[PDB]
Amino acid sequence: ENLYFQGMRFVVALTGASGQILGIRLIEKLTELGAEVYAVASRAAKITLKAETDYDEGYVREIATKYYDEDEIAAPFASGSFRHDGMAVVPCSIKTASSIAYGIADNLIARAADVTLKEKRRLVLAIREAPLHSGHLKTLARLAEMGAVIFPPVLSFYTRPKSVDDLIEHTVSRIAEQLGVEVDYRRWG
Amino acid sequence: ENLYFQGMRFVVALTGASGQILGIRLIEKLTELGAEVYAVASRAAKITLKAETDYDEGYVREIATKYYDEDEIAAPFASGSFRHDGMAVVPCSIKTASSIAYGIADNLIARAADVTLKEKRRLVLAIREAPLHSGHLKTLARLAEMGAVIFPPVLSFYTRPKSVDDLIEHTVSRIAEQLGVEVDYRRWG
Amino acid sequence: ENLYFQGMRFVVALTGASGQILGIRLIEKLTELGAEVYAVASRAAKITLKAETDYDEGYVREIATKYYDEDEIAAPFASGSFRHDGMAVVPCSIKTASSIAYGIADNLIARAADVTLKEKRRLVLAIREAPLHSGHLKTLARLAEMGAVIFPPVLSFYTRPKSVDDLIEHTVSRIAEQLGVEVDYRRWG
Amino acid sequence: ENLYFQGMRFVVALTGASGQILGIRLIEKLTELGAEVYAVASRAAKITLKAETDYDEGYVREIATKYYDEDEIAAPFASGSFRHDGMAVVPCSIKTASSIAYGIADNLIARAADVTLKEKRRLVLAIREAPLHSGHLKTLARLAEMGAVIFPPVLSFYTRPKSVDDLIEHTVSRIAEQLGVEVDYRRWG
Amino acid sequence: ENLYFQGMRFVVALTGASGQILGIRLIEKLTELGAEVYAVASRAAKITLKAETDYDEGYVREIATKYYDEDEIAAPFASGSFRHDGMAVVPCSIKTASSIAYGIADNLIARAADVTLKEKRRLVLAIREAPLHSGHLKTLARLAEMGAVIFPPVLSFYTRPKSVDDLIEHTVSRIAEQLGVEVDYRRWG
Amino acid sequence: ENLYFQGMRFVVALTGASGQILGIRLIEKLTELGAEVYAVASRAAKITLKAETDYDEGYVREIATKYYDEDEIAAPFASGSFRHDGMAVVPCSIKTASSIAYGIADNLIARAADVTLKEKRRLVLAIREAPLHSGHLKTLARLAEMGAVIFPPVLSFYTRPKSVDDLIEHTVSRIAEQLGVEVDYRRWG
Amino acid sequence: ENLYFQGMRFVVALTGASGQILGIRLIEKLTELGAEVYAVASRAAKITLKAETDYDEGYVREIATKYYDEDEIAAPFASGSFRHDGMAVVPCSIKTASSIAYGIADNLIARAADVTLKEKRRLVLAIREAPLHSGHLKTLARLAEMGAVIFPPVLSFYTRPKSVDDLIEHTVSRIAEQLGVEVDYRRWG
Amino acid sequence: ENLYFQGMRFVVALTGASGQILGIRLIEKLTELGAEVYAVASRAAKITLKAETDYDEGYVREIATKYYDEDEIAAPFASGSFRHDGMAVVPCSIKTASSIAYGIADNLIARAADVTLKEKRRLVLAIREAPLHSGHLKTLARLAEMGAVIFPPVLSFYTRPKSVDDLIEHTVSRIAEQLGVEVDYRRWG
Amino acid sequence: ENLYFQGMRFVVALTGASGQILGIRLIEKLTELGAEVYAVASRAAKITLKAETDYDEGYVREIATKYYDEDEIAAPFASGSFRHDGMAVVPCSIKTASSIAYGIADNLIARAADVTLKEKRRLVLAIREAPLHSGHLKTLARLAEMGAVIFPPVLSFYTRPKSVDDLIEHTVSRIAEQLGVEVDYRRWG
Ligand SMILES: Cc1cc2nc3c(=O)[nH]c(=O)nc-3n(C[C@H](O)[C@H](O)[C@H](O)COP(=O)(O)O)c2cc1C
Ligand SMILES: Cc1cc2nc3c(=O)[nH]c(=O)nc-3n(C[C@H](O)[C@H](O)[C@H](O)COP(=O)(O)O)c2cc1C
Ligand SMILES: Cc1cc2nc3c(=O)[nH]c(=O)nc-3n(C[C@H](O)[C@H](O)[C@H](O)COP(=O)(O)O)c2cc1C
Ligand SMILES: Cc1cc2nc3c(=O)[nH]c(=O)nc-3n(C[C@H](O)[C@H](O)[C@H](O)COP(=O)(O)O)c2cc1C
Ligand SMILES: Cc1cc2nc3c(=O)[nH]c(=O)nc-3n(C[C@H](O)[C@H](O)[C@H](O)COP(=O)(O)O)c2cc1C
Ligand SMILES: Cc1cc2nc3c(=O)[nH]c(=O)nc-3n(C[C@H](O)[C@H](O)[C@H](O)COP(=O)(O)O)c2cc1C
Ligand SMILES: Cc1cc2nc3c(=O)[nH]c(=O)nc-3n(C[C@H](O)[C@H](O)[C@H](O)COP(=O)(O)O)c2cc1C
Ligand SMILES: Cc1cc2nc3c(=O)[nH]c(=O)nc-3n(C[C@H](O)[C@H](O)[C@H](O)COP(=O)(O)O)c2cc1C
Ligand SMILES: Cc1cc2nc3c(=O)[nH]c(=O)nc-3n(C[C@H](O)[C@H](O)[C@H](O)COP(=O)(O)O)c2cc1C
Repeated sequence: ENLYFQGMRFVVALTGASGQILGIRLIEKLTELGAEVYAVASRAAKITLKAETDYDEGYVREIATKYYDEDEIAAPFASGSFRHDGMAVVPCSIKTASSIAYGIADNLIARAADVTLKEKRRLVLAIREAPLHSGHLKTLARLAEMGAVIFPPVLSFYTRPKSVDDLIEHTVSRIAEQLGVEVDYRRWG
Repeated sequence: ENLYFQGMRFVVALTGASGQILGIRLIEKLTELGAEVYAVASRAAKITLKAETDYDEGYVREIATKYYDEDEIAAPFASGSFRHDGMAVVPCSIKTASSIAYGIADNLIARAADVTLKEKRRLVLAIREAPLHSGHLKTLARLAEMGAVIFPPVLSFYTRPKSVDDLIEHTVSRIAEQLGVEVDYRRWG
Repeated sequence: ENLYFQGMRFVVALTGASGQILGIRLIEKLTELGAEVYAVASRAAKITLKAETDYDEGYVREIATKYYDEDEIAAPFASGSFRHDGMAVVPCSIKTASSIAYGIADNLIARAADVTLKEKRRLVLAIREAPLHSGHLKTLARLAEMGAVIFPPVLSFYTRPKSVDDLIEHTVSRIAEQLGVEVDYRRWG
Repeated sequence: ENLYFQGMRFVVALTGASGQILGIRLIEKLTELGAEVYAVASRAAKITLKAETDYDEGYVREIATKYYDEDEIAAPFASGSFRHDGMAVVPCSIKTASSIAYGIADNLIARAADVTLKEKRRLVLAIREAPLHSGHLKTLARLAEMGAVIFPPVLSFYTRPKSVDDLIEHTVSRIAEQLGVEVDYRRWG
Repeated sequence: ENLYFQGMRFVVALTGASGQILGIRLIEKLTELGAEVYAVASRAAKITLKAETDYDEGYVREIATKYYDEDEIAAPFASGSFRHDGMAVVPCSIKTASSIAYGIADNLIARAADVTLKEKRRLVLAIREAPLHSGHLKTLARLAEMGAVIFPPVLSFYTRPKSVDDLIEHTVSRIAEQLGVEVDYRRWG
Repeated sequence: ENLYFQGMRFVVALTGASGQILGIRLIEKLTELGAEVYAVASRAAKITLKAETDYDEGYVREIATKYYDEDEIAAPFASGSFRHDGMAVVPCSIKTASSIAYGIADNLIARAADVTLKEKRRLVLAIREAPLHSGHLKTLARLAEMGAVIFPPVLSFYTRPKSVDDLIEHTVSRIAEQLGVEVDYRRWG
Repeated sequence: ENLYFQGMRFVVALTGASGQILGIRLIEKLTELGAEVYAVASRAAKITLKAETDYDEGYVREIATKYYDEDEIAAPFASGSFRHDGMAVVPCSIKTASSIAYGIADNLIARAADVTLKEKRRLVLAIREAPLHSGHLKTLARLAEMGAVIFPPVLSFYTRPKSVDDLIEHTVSRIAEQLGVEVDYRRWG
Repeated sequence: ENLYFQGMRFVVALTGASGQILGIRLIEKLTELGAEVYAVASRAAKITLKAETDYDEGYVREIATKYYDEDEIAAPFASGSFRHDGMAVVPCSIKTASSIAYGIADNLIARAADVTLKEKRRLVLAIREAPLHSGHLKTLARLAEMGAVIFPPVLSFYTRPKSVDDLIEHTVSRIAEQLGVEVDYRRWG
Repeated sequence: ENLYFQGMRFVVALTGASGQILGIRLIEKLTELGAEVYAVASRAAKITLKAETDYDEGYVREIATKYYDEDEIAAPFASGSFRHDGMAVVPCSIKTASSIAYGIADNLIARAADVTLKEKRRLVLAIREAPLHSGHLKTLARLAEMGAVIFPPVLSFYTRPKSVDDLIEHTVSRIAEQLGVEVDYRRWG
């Protein structure tokens, strides 16, 4: 659609929080619109996928432009000299959000996110946990100060959703807008 | 069920964030289990109810034990000497979360929440906004330091939800647990 | 007495905290001593007056030099170019203290207090709440840093009070001293 | 009444702030309701008692379950291994509040309060001073962060008090509620 | 004894700090008193056990109600919806204390502790290191702000210990009291 | 041994925390190795010595090179112009740690420690308390920022201790190493 | 001279820092100019006077308008209701500066200074210590935020001093100017 | 040269940042001068060595006095009781710098560095990343507060370098000076 | 005396604060004891020398080992690779203290001091100003955190000084001790 003309490419990482379908649908949306997606899924994300979905273990690799596991710490986007247009961690665990906040860049996901931030590229973190305690909130404040977009994947009813897929589509569209993507979807305005 | 034997009573306030159904279902759940619910809905919550639901304007007053509008600043739970077992603001707007954080206690909802906090009673805030920027996060950190439970009403898939109502039931059950209620529902453990 | 020779004039505002009699008696004291008092009472202060006293709704307007309601946001002392010798908010609610602290200057009382502070004139806040939680205390610290006098209207027994009016007289005299007024009363020294 | 069935026991300490009668009446109230009270009065509290009351120097020892002077630094509740249900310092001087805040635990009162806090037992401080300056407020914020209840013994008029004893009864009842005591008294609700 | 009547269950985790015997004895104590103990031992804790004790590698699994290794990140208490009465990390390394403080929830121990904290359940950390430098102290302050009990397992002589086992019994009893357990042992009061 | 050749001299102070034997054994160790020890014991330390040991009240004075009581505020090491090689407070109460942190230098122990710090000499504080709450931790952070060594006297099992004296020897040796003393003892390396 | 016409009265306290002559000369200067001086000397100040001067122990009492010892905690200026024009602590120890900063108001000097500050009267602290470490500096910053004048009694040579008394006269004159006194002395302008 | 006479021994760790040659040359320099070097290389450092050099995988083990892999968490210098003269992490990744800062001491390198810091031994971190964002800078500030030397391995031209090896020699010499080594090299003075 | 055997060399800088004689006497003392002194005097220090002394404009250059003016920004000790044993700024103006604190290293004095600090060499700042306001105190706190010794050149009377030169000798001796110099002088101990 409107992402191949400028030839966009995004990093999308899935981590071990509930909501694997959100990252899968975001990858599907971005590639449909003509962007390249470099995808990574952590070991805990693969465990969560099995726990809460019926997706095949290879589906993310199949729909991505290029696929990396989390120990591929020499992947191209582990260096700031590799150009890309934004990274999303969807869904984002506390563990990965915190690893990014504090620089515990011990796998490809945290390192790629740190590289995204240091180069002042867009980073969107769909951080799923509730409640959030004071330590979580201090971590999210630090991430916001570092430039990350903090996007709790909250329930939203103002678009009159009728199915689970309706909720997923709204949240995925909203996350895509944080990457600079001008997605078409049902807005309040 | 297990809330009339100790004769629990809770304050539940609805504010002008998306997710009116979450507060309505929480009231329905708490009263079914035998607790008294003193309910309040802000003017913006009434506007949101009309925008995103088909509920009658009088439904919350009908299902509550006692109902107050937001300008009833002399309601019983506006004083710390009135005993109750916890307050939930569901859904909670940034405006009401921030008013509580900083003491702008200019209506019954913010005052009742401030009274809840100063008496070290339980306060649960189902704060719905995304993204959250650094000012939001500093406000939520302040609320957490004041003792509030910060509960973004996030999408949750580990209970294999099949309908919108499934998601609402999970989130409402989880919020109820933050009030000390031992609700029966589908848990990960 | 000793306030007309220099022709003092003070702003006294009553807000919706318990202790309306403290502000009424402060106005009575300041005018007896020959100062002009520009008075304002909030809507919640009028409600509290009815709840806890037998005072007529017009008494404050009757005893003041000039009277304003809280929506008179163009009153003379809403601008820093109007000269006066100090403002007291007695009693002061958390809502009004916090509105001043954080600049939510949405009525005449909060704006007049902000104007008092920015011009480095004396502002005394008789803040009545107990307990005070950590958010309250951070707000009061901010007000103190901005230059306000923080005067919780505490019980005081060292003057051997024999009636409620004895306690009111001590506290009102002490608040008056924070305005620079050399009131005559029973001191420890 | 409702404190012997669970066999409650509280520590009540009186310090050298005005309002000795508040601590005396709190001890009287707690023992009437069937709790044990372990009482301590500082040397400055004994001086204040003589200055502002006609109480005998031995009255607190007479009404307490067990009495300690402030240099009894080996009293049972100086160790966290001694069980009790809460401590109140009523009235609480700036000196004792600050000693607790900063760990200057140089007498039984400050040590017992520090032990109360480190064991996450309830501590209520009826801190009497006005004005409070920025150093006081930073100290009270620290105490609140450590878990203490900060209860300035403010004038309260919403129960229509007709005598000094009416004010004392309200404030003492409210302080008792901060210890978890379900006292019977005239409430706003 | 007094923990089966309410059917208590606790999480006890052992990490790679010196003092493995403290966690083993805590498990033994809690189960003797009739509580269920869900135990976890990290890989470094197993190494320390071999270095400083003669315990069999399977003893903790034998005495626990249910046993998990640290990579069992889908254990029941990894979700806040699983009910339990408190978690203790005994002994607690700097690595695990810090992982909890900052949200590096990369194994079952840190995740279970984070879940304990976000649900405002009791968490006791028997943090063993000396000296503690300024970074350690900032971490422990953050944990305390998040609600954890910070229990350095210090030498204690006021119970006149005559053997190493006497010291272990005192410290284990004191840690148990931080879980709300009313253990019987030799107290100063 | 290796402390008389450079003619070392240390200040060792005992305060009213449990673990008097730790300070006694540290004095014995330092003098055996040929250093001079200027010792001080607070009044609360003398009370603790009687409570938890069978030591004579004069033993510390007997084993020290020179002995001072805590009110000897003009002792030589109360001035920075007196040269010495380090001070240890063993055991160190919260009261004395906090007095040093905040400058409440009201006896010889706190003043000597403040003089040690301002001259950038070594100060080691064997701070014994558990739990430590957030106020304690903020105090210890301040002390660490001022340059003090923070040494909670924790249980240590990696040297396979078989008696209480084994634990004391390890902890005393470790504290001695913080003074720059190259003590001979059983190390992990 | 120019202090009796408005009938000034000051509190001057001497504490146990070197420079007793500075406080003695300040008292002499203020009374010569016609002000009343209420003087207090701590026990450590009396010890320092004997150590570094030949002054009689009764001289300060002789030259003061009224004299108090430090345990006269009921002196008139221990209450904010007693009027005076400023307090100076000259010389000021770290112990007394810190006691004021943190509210350890355990003698007349610290309490009178706290009362001076809470009433927004002038307080000048001639704080003598060198070096000042980071804890000292944080304390002095807190005092400055509370409104105190921080006056290290530094050597000054721009008035070409020829004797010790010349230095004392300059420093005492400069301290007097911080009390609002328009002393006549040799200025740079 | 001048490091065997006092028999120095250093820990040198290589982590997965660019600049493996800097750590290799530092080891070569320290051993040439007669010090013992205990070396450790992380898994990511071994990957970087292969990516950017032609060094054999066994070279670091060959030139070191003793060699450890990063999972040897029981190596001698993992305990503070093992004596050494300083540790350098050269080059130092953000991941390892941050792990040290925040106490995520999950391998030998981070633990050895934490042990170095808690014993107030010298730690030099040759932290290589650019840009550094605000989270990195807050981490480096924390490390500096903990006592670490923060040494970005910057280009330096004032010694007129003519080859890459000239730059390496300057930077390695400068890092060696931070360990207290008096290396001979071309200085500006 | 005891500074040539190890061949000490110090940087001594004079800035435009009163007390030029303190720096002159420090240079004289250090060279008498056999150290080399590299001296620098700012333009404002030369102006102050003329204003308050009769010293020739060339005296500092005459007594120094090597002399530099403040614009000699390429002097040897402007680089960290030049070895020296400590720097003193005596007397130190607010301008130069603040320039060092905040890195405004725009002349040789501020740069040499910054180089001293970054190499963790000793820096002593004889900061002369009174009063010190909150901005000064925040600056001095920052300098202390950076490792500088903060030495206000305060009047000291405990050595019974009889002349101005007696005071200078005490203060200069004390400053010399902060450089690690074991000067012989009249001490309290
Ligand atoms: C079924 C399941 C669901 C989980 N959901 C969350 C979650 O929603 N949020 C979270 O912070 N952690 C969650 N966790 C725990 C994380 O998976 C765990 O912290 C893991 O170490 C994260 O690692 P990663 O960020 O590298 O994928 C979940 C674990 C499981 C087994
Ligand atoms: C349809 C609709 C949906 C809204 N949803 C949110 C929301 O989800 N979160 C939020 O902070 N504000 C939301 N707002 C804006 C708030 O209603 C607005 O800030 C209002 O002043 C809140 O007032 P209240 O907290 O007193 O109800 C919404 C407004 C409308 C009209
Ligand atoms: C009878 C009554 C007494 C009240 N007392 C207090 C009080 O003492 N302190 C307080 O913060 N709020 C008190 N409130 C709540 C305030 O009136 C409420 O926050 C209001 O919005 C304050 O608005 P105002 O500051 O503009 O007058 C009271 C309310 C009522 C009805
Ligand atoms: C008559 C009298 C009343 C006092 N009232 C107060 C007070 O209300 N608040 C306060 O902080 N100090 C007050 N003080 C001063 C304290 O008694 C003084 O700070 C004392 O050291 C407190 O010690 P304590 O806390 O150990 O009892 C009063 C003193 C006197 C003589
Ligand atoms: C014998 C031995 C004893 C140890 N003792 C401690 C200790 O007391 N405190 C600490 O923080 N680390 C200690 N460590 C290091 C930790 O085991 C190391 O940081 C490890 O990564 C902790 O991981 P864990 O918390 O997941 O068990 C010790 C290591 C060994 C081999
Ligand atoms: C038997 C006994 C043991 C004590 N143990 C401790 C302790 O371990 N830690 C502590 O902070 N205070 C302890 N205290 C309380 C202190 O002794 C008390 O705070 C005292 O004022 C400390 O004063 P000092 O530091 O001047 O010796 C103990 C008191 C007693 C009677
Ligand atoms: C001769 C002598 C001189 C002293 N000089 C100082 C000093 O200059 N600054 C300081 O902080 N303490 C000094 N002290 C220590 C204080 O006197 C000690 O901290 C005392 O407790 C202060 O108590 P005060 O403030 O109540 O007088 C000195 C002590 C002595 C014996
Ligand atoms: C070729 C290569 C070069 C790297 N360079 C750096 C670097 O210069 N700085 C950095 O922080 N991370 C760098 N990384 C990423 C780290 O290796 C990664 O964060 C790793 O987890 C660090 O682990 P370690 O500190 O345990 O060695 C690099 C990775 C690769 C593959
Ligand atoms: C006679 C005289 C004395 C001065 N004394 C001081 C002083 O004691 N403290 C201070 O901060 N500034 C003092 N100043 C002002 C400084 O000289 C001025 O801030 C100057 O810019 C400092 O520059 P420098 O640090 O590079 O020498 C004095 C100025 C003059 C003319």
